[PDB]
Amino acid sequence: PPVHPFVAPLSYLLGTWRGQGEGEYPTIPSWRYGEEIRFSHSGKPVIAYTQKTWKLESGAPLLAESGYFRPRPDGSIEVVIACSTGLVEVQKGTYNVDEQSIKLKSDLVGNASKVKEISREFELVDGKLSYVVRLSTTTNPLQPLLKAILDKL
Amino acid sequence: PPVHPFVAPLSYLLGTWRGQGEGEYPTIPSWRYGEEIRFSHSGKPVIAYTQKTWKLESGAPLLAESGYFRPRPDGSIEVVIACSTGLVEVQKGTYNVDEQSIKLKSDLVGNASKVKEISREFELVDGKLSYVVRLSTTTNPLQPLLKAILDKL
Repeated sequence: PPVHPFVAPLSYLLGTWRGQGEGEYPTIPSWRYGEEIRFSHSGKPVIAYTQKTWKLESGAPLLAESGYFRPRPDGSIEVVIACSTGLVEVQKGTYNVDEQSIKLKSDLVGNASKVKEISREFELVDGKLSYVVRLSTTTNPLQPLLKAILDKL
Repeated sequence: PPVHPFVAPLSYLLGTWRGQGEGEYPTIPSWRYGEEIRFSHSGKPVIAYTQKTWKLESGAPLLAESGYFRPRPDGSIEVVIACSTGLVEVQKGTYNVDEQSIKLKSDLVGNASKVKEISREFELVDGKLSYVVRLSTTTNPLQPLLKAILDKL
């Protein structure tokens, strides 16, 4: 199907991406992971998102998440994500065509009592997809949790 | 990877399913759809769920959803789902090994102001996957919305 007009400004996402990331948080010693993301569509004003992570040495699976990105022509966007850990997120924010960036903050995090907010920010940098995930908890204000850079396949 | 012990009681789900369903609700004239569901895993105590629907005549895409099922050996289960419409669900309930059934009700429905609760109930019937989705809204109590039967491929 053709790309819906509302998806076309984010057409640079469409495809599969692979790279690696790092996590760290005040309670949690640093760790690294491999990551794959696929963005796809079926002609609707929605981009399907699917993601998985693995251990770098072995390729052993770690976690997975999936959901849907819903951009609108005013530059607004909402994103819904379900995670293999048992959390859900409703993310809302904006995308910027000139910067090839997407900036999201949670309206809601479901099923995760200690986690309060999650933000997710993407940027295309020299054709690579970079992001930062930030997380707050009851006692820790919003701050970096995950960062990754992925090459387009 | 081997099937995790917590997933093994639900191993009958694993695979791809295709069939058809029907929707109806007091505000909403009946409609029909084709449906495909895949359940998969990667050796963790989680089953990945992915679903799509289409128009019966043409195969034109309708909607999609995806998420994760997390069964536990006490018979409890939680399910998280993100939908292409922009909703999320946290579903909790039980599974019954003798009946090959799964009964879920939402703890949370996110990003959908009029929708209050969703329940989802699955049953294996003569090797086919059947479900019923029920929905409440502010003014309509919980009642059937969707029902479908799918054959295992």
